[PDB]
Amino acid sequence: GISYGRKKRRQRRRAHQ
RNA sequence: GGGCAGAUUGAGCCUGGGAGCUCUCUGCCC
Repeated sequence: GISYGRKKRRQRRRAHQ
């Protein structure tokens, strides 16, 4: 902990199909 | 598609200072 240079995770994201 | 939670003892980026961003996997919810 006590650090930076990251964000909250995701479920899924966009794609071509 | 999106949110919330878990993997940075998963990958990448910019920056002096992220309540930061891109990218992937899993669970729950819409």
